Amino acid sequence: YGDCVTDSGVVYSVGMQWLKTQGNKQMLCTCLGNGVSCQETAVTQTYGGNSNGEPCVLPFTYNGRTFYSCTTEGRQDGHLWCSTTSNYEQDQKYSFCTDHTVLVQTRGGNSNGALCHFPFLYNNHNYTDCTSEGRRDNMKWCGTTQNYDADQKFGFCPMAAHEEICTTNEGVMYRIGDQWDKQHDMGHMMRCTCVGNGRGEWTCIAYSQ
Ligand SMILES: *[C@@H]1O[C@H](CO)[C@@H](O)[C@H](O)[C@H]1NC(C)=O
Repeated sequence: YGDCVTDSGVVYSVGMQWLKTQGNKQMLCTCLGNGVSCQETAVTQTYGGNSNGEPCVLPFTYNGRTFYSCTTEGRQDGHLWCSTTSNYEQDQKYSFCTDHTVLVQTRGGNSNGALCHFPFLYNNHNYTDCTSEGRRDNMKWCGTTQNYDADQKFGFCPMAAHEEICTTNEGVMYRIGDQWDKQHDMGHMMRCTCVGNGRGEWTCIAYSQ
């Protein structure tokens, strides 16, 4: 009885959830505190729209905000929808959603990539979406348990592909396609490119001496 420990050695608190991939299927794993339980995840059905059924692209940005699942935002009739690109302004295609399943995989923080738990409780308030509250930074984060005040387990919410970020070792933030360069006498030179791939990924080229 206690927190879960994956085969890989990763550690999840009781009541946390994460995503595991078994074969061609995506599983939703929960820590029972008695063990674990994984269940196939549902794929949100898309229909109609100007995409004509094109699958969601999550997260995506609309109206200068980031959405981690379908929304009724901007709809008068309360339909659920999702853009079919990470950037709904540049491009402008969307489609309708049948269900409102919400799975937000975090990165960084102290929750080993658990899902956002909604709602989570911070400063005695229940949040049904990621937030920047308490952050001078303005990065979006979610509680990975139902109560942050008590548990204090958090993660960083995703960013639309086009808005992804790579952070330098010293901490500076770069966007996709940006290049980071370090020069050490030319004897050693290294250039890195911010690819992101959801994981703030760098791909680098270096020479030796
Ligand atoms: C937050 O949600 C939890 C769910 O268990 C509930 O117990 C609590 O009353 C809620 N607090 C607020 C601010 O509504």
